[PDB]
Amino acid sequence: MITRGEFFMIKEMYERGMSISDIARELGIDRKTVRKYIHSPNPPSKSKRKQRKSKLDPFKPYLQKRMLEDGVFNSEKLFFEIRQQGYTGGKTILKDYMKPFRETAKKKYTVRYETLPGEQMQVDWKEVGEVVIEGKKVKLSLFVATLGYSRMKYAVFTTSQDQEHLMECLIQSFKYFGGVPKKVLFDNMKTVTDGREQGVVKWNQRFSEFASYYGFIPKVCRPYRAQTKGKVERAIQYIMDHFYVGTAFESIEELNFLLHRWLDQVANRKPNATTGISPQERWAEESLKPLPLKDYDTSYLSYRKVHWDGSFSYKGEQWLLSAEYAGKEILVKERLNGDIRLYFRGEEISHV
Amino acid sequence: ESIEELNFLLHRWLDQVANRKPNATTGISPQERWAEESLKPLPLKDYDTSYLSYRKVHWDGS
Ligand SMILES: [Mg+2]
Repeated sequence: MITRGEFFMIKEMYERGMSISDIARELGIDRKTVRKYIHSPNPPSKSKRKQRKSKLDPFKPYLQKRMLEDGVFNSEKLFFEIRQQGYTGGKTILKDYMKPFRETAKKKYTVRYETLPGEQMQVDWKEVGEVVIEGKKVKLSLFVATLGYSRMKYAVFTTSQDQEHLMECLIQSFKYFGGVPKKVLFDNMKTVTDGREQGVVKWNQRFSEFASYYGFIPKVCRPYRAQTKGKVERAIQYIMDHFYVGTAFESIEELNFLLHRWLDQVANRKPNATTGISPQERWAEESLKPLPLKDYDTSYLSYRKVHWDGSFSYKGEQWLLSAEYAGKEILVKERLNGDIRLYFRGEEISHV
Repeated sequence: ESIEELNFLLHRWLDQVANRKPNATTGISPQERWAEESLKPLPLKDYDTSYLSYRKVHWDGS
């Protein structure tokens, strides 16, 4: 088992012409050993041995059954049990054998990553809570979109977290940043996925079409791990401890106006604590893909029938349609702003 | 402008016309008295002249 260096030295000194016996004398090795190593391929310094029997082998299946069906992980309890069965050794071997079965405590070290310019964006929601806006109880939610390289922040308040609202907020973010990223990171929302099909993710077909339309590649971090999108979560903490702490409002339009003004004043103006530069300069450094001229229409699409007289009803509303549109089927495109339009076989109805 | 160069020329001036400037009363350059003074040998090594300050490392390794 002469080590790498010893074997190299033996072979080299032997090939140099030095006599073998005095080589052995110099290196303090037996002459037979040195001579055998002369005609050897490479330094031998490794011995392979397979596993061997231990004391806790007969009890091992029983302990494994205890762990995997009774959920017992108390080394003292298992030791006391098996001691009656016949075991006589200490607990160290038991702990060593049982350690792999134990759950892996979550780490505390946190890797840091710096995405390339115009290469990544992050999105998330924040359930603000229930408020009485204009005498109406609604569930307010905050949508936050954080750029990855410039740390920009766009935000907007909404009353619902429907796929339509998500897509519209993404449109607003893309317009705000003057382009679309090459990658957009969400969490595992059903408006973007439909579960992990054996490790792989199954994208919602409509959302996949939307992404292919705007060209941005979706990504999802992982189940029950929000660290991977720390930028946007920390931006949420920033906004909810700086803007929505004492600000008072009565209309969501007013709140959104105040939020945009606040962002453009301080949030996207104050230099970041890590990049140490105003986010707008980095934004100017960003290179996002151009937006399409026509935005992906995100509006509720329903089919309704006009009554005999010509009175058409949608939600708690009523219209008066010409007699030619009575008893037929029409399309009611409801934009998220409340602009309802009526269509009949492509044509647009001048609804009264 | 560099204060280091100013101190370099200061050291030259001290060696030239400050430590070799005889006093009117004594009439002898102070260097001779310094030579005859008792300057016990210094330990030949310098006690560390580096700021010592503790810092906690965040769980980010920072
Ligand atoms: Mg979320």
